[PDB]
Amino acid sequence: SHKEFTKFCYEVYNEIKISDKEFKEKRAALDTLRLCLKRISPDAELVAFGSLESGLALKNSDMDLCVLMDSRVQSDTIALQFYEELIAEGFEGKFLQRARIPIIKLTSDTASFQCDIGFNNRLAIHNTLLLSSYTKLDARLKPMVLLVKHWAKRKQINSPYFGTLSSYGYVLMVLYYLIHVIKPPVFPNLLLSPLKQEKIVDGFDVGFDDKLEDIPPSQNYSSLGSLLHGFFRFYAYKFEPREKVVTFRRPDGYLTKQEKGWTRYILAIEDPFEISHNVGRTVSSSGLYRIRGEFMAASRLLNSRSYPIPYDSLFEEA
Ligand SMILES: Nc1ncnc2c1ncn2[C@@H]1O[C@H](COP(=O)(O)OP(=O)(O)OP(=O)(O)O)C[C@H]1O
Ligand SMILES: [Mg+2]
Repeated sequence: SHKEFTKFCYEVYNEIKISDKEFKEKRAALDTLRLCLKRISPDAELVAFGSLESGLALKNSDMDLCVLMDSRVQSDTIALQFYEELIAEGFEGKFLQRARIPIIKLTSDTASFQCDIGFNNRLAIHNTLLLSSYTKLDARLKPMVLLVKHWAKRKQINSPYFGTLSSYGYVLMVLYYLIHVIKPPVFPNLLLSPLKQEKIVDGFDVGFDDKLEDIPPSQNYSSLGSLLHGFFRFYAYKFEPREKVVTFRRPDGYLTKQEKGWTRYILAIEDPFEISHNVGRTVSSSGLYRIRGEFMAASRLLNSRSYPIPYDSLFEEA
């Protein structure tokens, strides 16, 4: 059904997606950051990943960048040189190193410009390649993702530091639903494709079928509204968070926490490429309770027999 909800979903979609204005400003910011990188290292290369790159950006979007360079170069050395140029060129931020990983976090621009810079973070590039490819495979993914991220933020269930889930996690929960749950599938599993060639980067297989022009279109013709209602329905009522693991490495999407050795693991989502990383590791016990509760409320709302049926409340701050 869901005809007026679809129309509603597209209306909200258009108000929340990054404007061309902002996209173009972010892209100018990246060009500026590249010239600073040139000035101190000619061979190093500054790449974008996540939201802006994959086209899943809300308004007021943060920026995820990665410096690529020769692995035989010490990454802290050029990281500090790059940091020193950024201060000098007028950006404000922090230089930190977590374990062996040097990071630059920019916060302003002498209001707020917010942008992270990783060094040789080759795996994030691939994570974004996968999601970029899926975005190009079916036009319904992008608005679906943006609405789910919008909903998660309004429900205070999108805070990794406070026991809930990252946006990337929610994206994977969407993809997982569209690949291994909905029937017919909205997408195939590009990682398990017969056509997939292996590609090892930093010890993980990041290969997937990227011959995108060869794939038959989805045989699922559900409106954006049905998909969304399906998605909320599945995580509210059907998915089992204590036993099961969100995965992209099984043909049938079945994976138990025990096989994986994942008895923190209150919510378990196996990264598609870094399969040793639980994307939902930040999820606390109280976090998960609020996440499920919101999933259920979303379902209850979209079932509602009332008139007027208040779809707006889907995005009211909980
Ligand atoms: N929890 C995580 N574990 C491993 N990698 C992550 C995690 N969160 C983010 N990343 C990496 O950074 C990329 C996107 O990060 P993130 O900002 O959470 O999502 P997003 O697409 O930017 O949504 P936003 O609009 O930024 O909230 C994807 C992945 O390579
Ligand atoms: Mg981001």
